[PDB]
Amino acid sequence: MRPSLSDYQHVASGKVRELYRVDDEHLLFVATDRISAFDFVLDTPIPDKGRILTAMSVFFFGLLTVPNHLAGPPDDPRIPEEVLGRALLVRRLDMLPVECVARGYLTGSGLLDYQRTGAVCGHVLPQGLGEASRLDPPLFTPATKADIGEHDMNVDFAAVVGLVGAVRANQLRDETIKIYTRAAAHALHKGIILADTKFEFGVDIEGNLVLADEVFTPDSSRYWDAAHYQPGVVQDSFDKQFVRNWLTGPESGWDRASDTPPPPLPDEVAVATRERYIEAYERISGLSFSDWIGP
Ligand SMILES: N#Cc1cncnc1N
Repeated sequence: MRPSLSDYQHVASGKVRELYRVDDEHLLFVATDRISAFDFVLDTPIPDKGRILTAMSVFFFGLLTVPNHLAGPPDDPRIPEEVLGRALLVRRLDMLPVECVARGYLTGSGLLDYQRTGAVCGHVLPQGLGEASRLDPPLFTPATKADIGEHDMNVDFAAVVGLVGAVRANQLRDETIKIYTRAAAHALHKGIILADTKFEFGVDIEGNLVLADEVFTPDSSRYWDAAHYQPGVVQDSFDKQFVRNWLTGPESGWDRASDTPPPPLPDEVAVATRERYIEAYERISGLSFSDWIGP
């Protein structure tokens, strides 16, 4: 008999994810079906999104050889029925206060920082780069969380050293680039570019660096279709482009500039978006989402 979610203490709420205490050394990591676009959590959930992204994360944890926070199988009896397939039993870690970002391509705040200064997070780059330019080698572009409604703040390596220690900063940098490089090559082989990604790490009782959070999901990473990769223009979001096009199109009645909360999505846009998530998962994992556990 699976426990009720109400049996666990709620310890943290993020935009799309929830964290619960299971016991002194374990947490329940829960992905929801909520989707964010243009820095708004939208009214309309994407069916099965939490399950698909959990399946994705589990695949990539298994692909990477590095220590990670998983503490049980996806059907672990400590997982409540209501979140089965979109929740994981994980080891509680002392989390390091660094958003560990790898960028293989130049976009978003990385591109903006470069266009303003010629550098990103302390990396002085060649002249002549632009939107969706390939970055080789990939860059470690760490960030720190800001206030509730604010974007993360890009910082340089010295800032990371001041947060976690010199040797630990080195370790974060090296592991971030190593696992990004592996996952990105794997995805591209299957026709998907992982343009960038954001990791969080924690430390266990033995002082070991442990990969936590979710890894290489379309929420933590920019997914692009490789078949349409065209440097110099903004790449479509593999998963979210239908959502973005509808919100900013003539049928939504919404003005992006207004900063007013956007309206709910058409059901058919939500279902199409679910299909994109499944396609990305199945292409990258080589597995069938129909085999992934659920309620
Ligand atoms: N993910 C995650 C996490 C957060 N806080 C503490 N431990 C963890 N494994």
